[PDB]
Amino acid sequence: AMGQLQHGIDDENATKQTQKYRDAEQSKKTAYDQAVAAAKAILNKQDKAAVDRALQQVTSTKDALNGDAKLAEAKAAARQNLGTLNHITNAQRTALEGQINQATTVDGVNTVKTNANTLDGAMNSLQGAINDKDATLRNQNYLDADESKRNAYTQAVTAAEGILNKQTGGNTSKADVDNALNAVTRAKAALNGAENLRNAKTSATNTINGLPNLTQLQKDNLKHQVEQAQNVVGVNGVKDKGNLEH
Amino acid sequence: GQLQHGIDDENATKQTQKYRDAEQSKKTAYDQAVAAAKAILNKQTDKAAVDRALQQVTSTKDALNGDAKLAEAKAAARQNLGTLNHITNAQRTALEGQINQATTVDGVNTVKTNANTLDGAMNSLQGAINDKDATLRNQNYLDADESKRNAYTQAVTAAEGILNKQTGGNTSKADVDNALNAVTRAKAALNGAENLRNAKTSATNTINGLPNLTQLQKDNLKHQVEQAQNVVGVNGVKDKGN
Repeated sequence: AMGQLQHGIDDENATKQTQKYRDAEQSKKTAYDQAVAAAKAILNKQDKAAVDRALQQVTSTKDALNGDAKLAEAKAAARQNLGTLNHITNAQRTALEGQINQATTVDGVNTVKTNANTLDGAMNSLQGAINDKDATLRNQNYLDADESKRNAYTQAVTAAEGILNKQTGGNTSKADVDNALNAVTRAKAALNGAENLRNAKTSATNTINGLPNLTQLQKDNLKHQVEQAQNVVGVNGVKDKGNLEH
Repeated sequence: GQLQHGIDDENATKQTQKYRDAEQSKKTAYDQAVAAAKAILNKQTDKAAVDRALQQVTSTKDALNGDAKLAEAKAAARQNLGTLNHITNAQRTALEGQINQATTVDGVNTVKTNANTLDGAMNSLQGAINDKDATLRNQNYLDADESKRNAYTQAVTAAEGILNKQTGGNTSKADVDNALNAVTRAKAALNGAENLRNAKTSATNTINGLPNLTQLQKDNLKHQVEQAQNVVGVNGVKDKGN
């Protein structure tokens, strides 16, 4: 079998380039490597039985390489983990599931498992950023916010909801999810209804105080009405009432 | 003013390990707190909202737990290190030092990975000399060239010195492998078997030609030659030629 042994030696580099070897357990990779080295030495010496024992060991350690078995295990682990991500959309899930099935190395799988958790984490964040959507919309801070600001917020959440919908949401990327998240955060933190009301009450109060058609107590009444107003239009309604008073 | 400080201090915060190794949620919570802070600042012409925003940048920042993550990785690494049984006390001590010096979570995990692969190489090296006694008392070794026997004995002894948990030094993974390759190559190099066959053939030829015996008195000495079990044996029958 002299030739078979030479074959085992020739196939070393090739075998070492394979995933079966690459991801095999260290000890198995080493045993194979040591068998090849042993074979070379034995082949050099030329106890024909020595050549066969050498061949047997190269063939045995090689078959023992279990990188492929380790790949199946890794993929199994990834699929198990993927199913625990409650925030990614179906489209995102199938893409990940696909990348898991398409992965050729243990490192690739884990990398896919890593991106899946990151993406889910981001989706979770985007979901949290808009969990107070309805409440924010009914609040005076949103309602009396500059129209451009109110529109920016409604838009942000709209986009967010589209990305979030598990049934129709596409395979949005991590970068876009983050872009969507920032959109909601900054748009919401921009709502200035609270500030518009404070300024509204100030200008309305100062304007009333300076009106020529009002007695002082009439100004007090109106000023108090401004004080109790809960929103901008409420304030301006009082101011107008003051301008028509005679 | 206090809020802009917390904002202009975001990057000097993202460089730190406490941020980089913090949980994803903790990191984003911080980034978004800053994003909001800027916007909340832009809507000013509600100073409380400026405090609330301040409180959030500070709260989220202090929440960053990259430092705890590191301490966790270290504990894990040390725990795993204590489960290895083949690295030498010297290597173990060196590994512990590496765990202490590490400054990032990935740095710690790399030490754990190296520790395990080292322990593996060590175990493989041990397995390489398990058949030492058997080899030493075998004809393939005994009749092997002087230089080849030395190579195997040098490689084995060197390996045993590397393997002793109590006396072995802090041998690197690569050096463990070289030592391993030396034993394997040296043992496979033993040519006592070849020397014997070379001697039988050499003796047989000498036989076939020595002028003072008989096709009949030495067709059988050749037989004795072929039946010898070692080099001295072949040599033993040979002088039965002069």
